[PDB]
Amino acid sequence: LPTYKLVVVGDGGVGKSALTIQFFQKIFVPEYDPTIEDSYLKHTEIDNQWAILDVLDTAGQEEFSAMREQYMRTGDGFLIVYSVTDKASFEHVDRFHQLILRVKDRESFPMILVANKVDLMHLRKVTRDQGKEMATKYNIPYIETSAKDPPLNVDKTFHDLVRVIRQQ
Ligand SMILES: Nc1nc2c(ncn2[C@@H]2O[C@H](COP(=O)(O)OP(=O)(O)NP(=O)(O)O)[C@@H](O)[C@H]2O)c(=O)[nH]1
Ligand SMILES: [Mg+2]
Repeated sequence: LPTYKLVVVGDGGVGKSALTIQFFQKIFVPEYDPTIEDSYLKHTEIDNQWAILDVLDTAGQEEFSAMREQYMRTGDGFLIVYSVTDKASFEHVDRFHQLILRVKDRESFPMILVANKVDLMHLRKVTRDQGKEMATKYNIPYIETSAKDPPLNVDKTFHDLVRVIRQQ
């Protein structure tokens, strides 16, 4: 019974924990801020095939973390998340991409570029074409999400990484 180790990375504040908790626990809690990384594990059915999804919500803190390096090293696919209301997080997407391809020592590896917080329409600084242009440049899928209820593409984001892994 296959296990897909997934890693969520991206700048501080982009929604990594929000997206993750929305996926597993089906909730949005504005006040929830975990300082340290959490992992999560659930059976899940993607296109009629069950899998265990084993997901790390990375915490981007400066200190060394044993768990985090394990997941980075053994991970099957990454979600690279930025926030559409934080232009810096989008500029810093290159850091993450580059980081993932070194740890893995590969030319490509299963990733999705995740443009989050698209409910905050009046604060949107990164446009849809900008994000798609950048997806294209790395040749990886682009998806827009919102962890907030009712969420958008949160389930699809996770299943789509699995899909990417599977059909690779
Ligand atoms: N409206 C809206 N708020 C969101 C969305 N995703 C996250 N937020 C909010 O934005 C803030 C930062 O969320 P958080 O999930 O902790 O970000 P993070 O990526 O885990 N940052 P860190 O690296 O510090 O853990 C929180 O207030 C959270 O409620 C979203 O899609 N829409
Ligand atoms: Mg977090």
